[PDB]
Formats: sequence, C-alpha cells, structure tokens
Amino acid sequence: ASYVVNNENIDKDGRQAYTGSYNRAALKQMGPQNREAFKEDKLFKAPKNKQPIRKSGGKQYSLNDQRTFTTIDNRTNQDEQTTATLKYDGKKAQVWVADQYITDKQAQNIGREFDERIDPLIENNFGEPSDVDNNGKVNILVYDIKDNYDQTGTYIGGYFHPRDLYNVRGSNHSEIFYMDTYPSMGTDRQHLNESQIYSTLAHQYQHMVNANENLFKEQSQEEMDPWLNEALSMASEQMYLNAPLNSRIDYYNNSKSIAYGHSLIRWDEQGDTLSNFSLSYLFIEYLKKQSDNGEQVFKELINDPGDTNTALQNAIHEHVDPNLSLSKFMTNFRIALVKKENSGPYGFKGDADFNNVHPQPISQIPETLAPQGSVLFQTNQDFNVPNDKDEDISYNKVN
Ligand SMILES: [Ca+2]
Ligand SMILES: [Ca+2]
Ligand SMILES: [Ca+2]
Ligand SMILES: [Zn+2]
Repeated sequence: ASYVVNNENIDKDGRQAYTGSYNRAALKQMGPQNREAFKEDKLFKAPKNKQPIRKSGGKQYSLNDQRTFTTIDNRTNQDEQTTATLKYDGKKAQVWVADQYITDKQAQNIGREFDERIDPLIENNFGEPSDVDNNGKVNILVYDIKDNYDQTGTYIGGYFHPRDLYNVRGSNHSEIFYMDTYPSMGTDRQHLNESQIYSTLAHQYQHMVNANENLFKEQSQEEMDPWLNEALSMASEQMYLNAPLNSRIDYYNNSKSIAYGHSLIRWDEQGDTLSNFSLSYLFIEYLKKQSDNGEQVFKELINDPGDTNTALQNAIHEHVDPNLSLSKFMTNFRIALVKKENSGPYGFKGDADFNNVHPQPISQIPETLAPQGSVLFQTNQDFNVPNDKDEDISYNKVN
C-alpha cells in the first residue's frame, strides 16, 4: 500500500522527531521549467524596539524629487543606501525609481496598476495599510534588488520590512515595499517587462497591510508566523491573476527537499526557501477550497486577534469542521495533495487548478521529521508502523 507520514506537532520551533525503526518493505521508486519557479522574496521580522515615528502634513515629495532610501543587500544581509526619483505620484502609490534602466512609462504603469487594481484588491480582501508618515500614500521603490541570482539562478522579486514603520536604524519612516527590476522583469536589462511583476505588487502589499492589522490595529501586537504570512501573499497573487501559481506547483513537483520531508511551518531561511513557498501556497489554496466562505476566510485569518495557530483553528471550526483540530487538518492537507478527491478533506473539491500536483514517493523514511514535515512512500508488504516512533509521528494508510 501507500503511507503518508507526518509530524503532527504544530509548534514550528519543535524538535525533529524520530520516525521509528521500520522494515524496508518499501518500493524503490523532470526539472522545474519556468525560471519564475526560482523566484523568492523576503519578509523580515518586526523589531522588538517599536519606537514610534513622530511627525507634525506630508507634502514633502513630488514628481522628480530625489530621496535616498535604506535598502537591503540580500547577498550579505547588510543595509545599503539607494537614491531614487519619484516618477509616479498617484492616488495611493508613489513609485520611486533607482534603476537607470527603468523608463518613466514603466513607473507610471506600475503606479496605475497599483492605484486601479492592486490596492482595492488587497484592501477589500486582506487588510489596509498604516500611515506612519500621514501622507495618505505608500512608497513602491523599484530598483535592482541585490541577491545571489548571478551565482544561483534564484532571485528576489521584492521584499517588505516592518522596521520601516518604526523609528529604528535602517527605517525609512514610511509605508514602503521594494520591487525588483532585473531579473524579475526579464533577463535582458534593456528589455524589461514591468507587467511581469504586477502580481508581486499584490504579494508585497499583503505583507504591508498584514503588518498594519496585527501590529497597529490589534492590541496584542503579535506578528503572524512567516509561513502563513507568505501563504496569504501568494493567495493574493492568485486572486490578482485569477489563475493558479503554476510555477509554485511546478516547483513542488520537482522538489527533492519536499519529497524528503520539508516543513510546512518552519521557514528554512538558510536552506531551500522555494520549497516553503510551494508548501505555503498549496496550503492556503487547500484552506480556500475547504472553507465554506472560500476566499473570504483570508481576511478572517488576519482579523483574528489570537496568534497564528489560534487564528487557523478558529477558521477551521467556523468554516470547515467544528470538531477538526488544526494538527489533523494539516495531515489532511498532505493526504489531499496525494488523493485530490473531488470532495471531502482529501482533496481540493475537484478544483481543476490543482490536478497537476503530484507528490513524489520515496524509498526510505528520513530518520527524523521536522514539525509538519511529511513524506510519502509505498509498500510491497503489509508493513507495520514502528512501535518506537515519536508520538507526534502519524503513519496514515492511503492506498
Ligand atoms: Ca503613508
Ligand atoms: Ca535583482
Ligand atoms: Ca490578527
Ligand atoms: Zn513574501
């Protein structure tokens, strides 16, 4: 038969748990196509020093003014300093340009797409931004984000840092997110296509209003865990595109780290982050199909005042199943990826968007599995679940 093994511990900081002494009664058991399958971004953590910004009502900058911003070199993880020009001063977005290759037209396309589609989309379905500089607008700094693309082929499409909302070192004292030019817009610096990154505007803007709702509007001031913050950003991309994120599915299908038990809830900052993006994306889409209010569950997760696991558990009880615990919903997620049943917990309600999700069976179980790390294997015998496995490990017969 086949088995889905999962560490059911819902604590992302928990131990990697022993899977047991099992019997090799297992069967012995290409290439991510799109370059966009290797597109990352960075969501940085809010500072513990939440010194507020004080101002005394924000008609400082206008078209063609220059402004030097702190940006982040993701090769070395240092602050850098970048001087940009305001090239679009719109209804909500101010688009700053600091890449000589970007034309004024492209800045105007980006700002207009934000003003007309990105902003309403996010405000109505996720949340609304802060206004720490009392200027009614948000900054979009368009420039060549520094990363290891030239050496790896993995590139950073954009980022958001909640430090910009407080008075700390490196803050730009405003609502701002950062958008990459090369190679996000294309691999030819002289023929960049800015429409390539429009869904990334929704991605980064979700991070921004997420930080506002949870750090400014709610009294607990608890950040959402990265894995679910990132999942909600990719829910917003699909909603903007009204199409599945096929590159994240493509990456899922070819990821050896996922096949060997990559964690849904522990963000592998120094390792294969792309596998975290793929798992976070499929999870939020699984929650969408399993919720009776569909995409409307997204704003309830943000609006919930409790921590990340409490919000998910409340959403499951109200919209999915009042008796179902978060930890078993997560196991059902992994089985749903395999079975894709047309109804019930082991599928995506037959949504065609997810029919090309194909988990990869492996020949041997890893010794240990991180919290919500999962693997799939097949058996040539009536294999027996090991008796010395960690109690957090569930073996789930499927076929
Ligand atoms: Ca503002
Ligand atoms: Ca770049
Ligand atoms: Ca909340
Ligand atoms: Zn992100």
